[PDB]
Amino acid sequence: QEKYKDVLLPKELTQIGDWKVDKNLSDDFNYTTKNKKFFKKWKDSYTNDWTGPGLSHFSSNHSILKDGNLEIKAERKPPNKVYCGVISSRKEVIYPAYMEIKMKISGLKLSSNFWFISKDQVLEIDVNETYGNEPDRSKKMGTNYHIFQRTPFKDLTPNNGKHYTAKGAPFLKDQFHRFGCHWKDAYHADFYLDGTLVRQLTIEDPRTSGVGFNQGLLMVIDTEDHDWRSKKGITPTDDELLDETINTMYVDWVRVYKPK
Ligand SMILES: [Ca+2]
Repeated sequence: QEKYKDVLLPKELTQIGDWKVDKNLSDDFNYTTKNKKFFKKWKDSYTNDWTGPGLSHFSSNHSILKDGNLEIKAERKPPNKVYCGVISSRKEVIYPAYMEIKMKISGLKLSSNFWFISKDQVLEIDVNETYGNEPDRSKKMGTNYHIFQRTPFKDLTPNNGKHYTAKGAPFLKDQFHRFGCHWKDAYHADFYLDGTLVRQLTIEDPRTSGVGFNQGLLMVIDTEDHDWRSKKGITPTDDELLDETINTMYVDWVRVYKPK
């Protein structure tokens, strides 16, 4: 069907210069299995041995290659936990870059995620987070950034979450959409939904050393049970996890472009 190279960049990016592919962080995921080429670019784990948030248990076995998609799976981990698929890049992205995934999010209460995090887990850009179950929120591209204090764990930049509907406000679970980030410099990023600009972000860094987003970030493609939800009693049921209609997040392609 579709290769990521044939899809035009947003006019806003082409107004700025020519762009080339970073092949190490781009994949059509058209492999029939997790082969040598898959493992050259990707690891079928999180960036470190964190097993994940809330009732999440990150699982190498919950990422599948099938029929031109990376499929991100979820299964009951008895008694009350959720095996969550996760892949992350071996190579880092630094500004300026355009990072975009084509995905059909799950229909589960888990978050369907395309994000970036520095090795030391300080710097986080959320290009997309969506809860697939939500009558309203399943329609919303969820964009955010976080600068974390690690030792006494604290978000130094909470409440930066902004939600955007696609044109016509469809349920995002019903079709492939593109979730894009133009990371321009240490303090600026533009977010794009289906190639259209939805957010002009300026980063506010309150750290002693306000250098902003100046580190290499690793790509993460995952699904997660978020603790604030499962603590409110919002978490997939057994029948939901088994419902082949809603239990899978599909990634047709991911791409990362650099100036030429
Ligand atoms: Ca594909």
